[PDB]
Amino acid sequence: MITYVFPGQGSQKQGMGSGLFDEFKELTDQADEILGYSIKRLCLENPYSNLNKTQFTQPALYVVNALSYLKKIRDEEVKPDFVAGHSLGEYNALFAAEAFDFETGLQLVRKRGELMSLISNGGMAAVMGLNEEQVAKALKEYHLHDVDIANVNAPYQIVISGKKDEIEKAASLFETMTEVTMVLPLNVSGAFHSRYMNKAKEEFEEFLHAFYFSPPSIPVISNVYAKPYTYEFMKQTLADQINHSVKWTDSISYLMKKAAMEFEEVGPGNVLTGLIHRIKKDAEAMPR
Ligand SMILES: [Br-]
Ligand SMILES: [Br-]
Ligand SMILES: [Cl-]
Ligand SMILES: [Cl-]
Repeated sequence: MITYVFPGQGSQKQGMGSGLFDEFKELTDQADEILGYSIKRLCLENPYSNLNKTQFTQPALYVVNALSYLKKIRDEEVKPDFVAGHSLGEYNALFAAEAFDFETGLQLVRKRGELMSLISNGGMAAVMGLNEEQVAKALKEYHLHDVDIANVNAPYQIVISGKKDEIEKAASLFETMTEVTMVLPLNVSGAFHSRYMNKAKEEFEEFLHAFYFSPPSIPVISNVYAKPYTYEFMKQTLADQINHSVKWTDSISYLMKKAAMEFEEVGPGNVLTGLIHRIKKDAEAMPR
């Protein structure tokens, strides 16, 4: 079996999508019409560092990941058995599973990036060396009560999120723990995937009711539940993703439990492939 995984924030890169925009001129056109600016020039020229501003990052990755997928299935004449994507990438999983049409997905990611671009006074940090339960127990033991787990990315790679002062305290606490080897601050100024996103999630949820969705043709493993999307809950699960943790390791472990599972990262970079490598190697280790 094969799963296609689609990357999110941090995998954008000037030069992303080179060749694809001219090869899919119909869809490139459709994206420029919606956005009001050239998606190709944003990606290949990165005017004014715009690729690293979320209101533009999210359309840019969604378009490059979508055209990457269309190129790959056309050249290989195969579709994947399952799809998933990390944060923003879940919109590209839903596009591959025909849950909405190309233009619809772009309007959703444009709105998502606008809402997230207005969030301030937050921070997120990637803690390396503790597993999910150890970070949850530490936030309790050490009274970091206003910090949330935002991503569970690899067996020992957890992202925490909260207001900026509380995240700097929590990062420094984690740096004193025995098994923590690095705490890296993420390039964001909002507490994404946390309780501080509750108002943005309510706004986005209401927004989704104007759009048109269809039952997936490929199962989409959701970030909120690490189980397939169902049609009647698709808008609630997509909105829920904004204020809940991304359960990436449980998503990939549910796919591996099926048996011989291949993963292919579709879009720029190799971030998800690196996470999957650590999830597979950890699954081969026994308890002690
Ligand atoms: Br091009
Ligand atoms: Br790891
Ligand atoms: Cl982003
Ligand atoms: Cl669902």
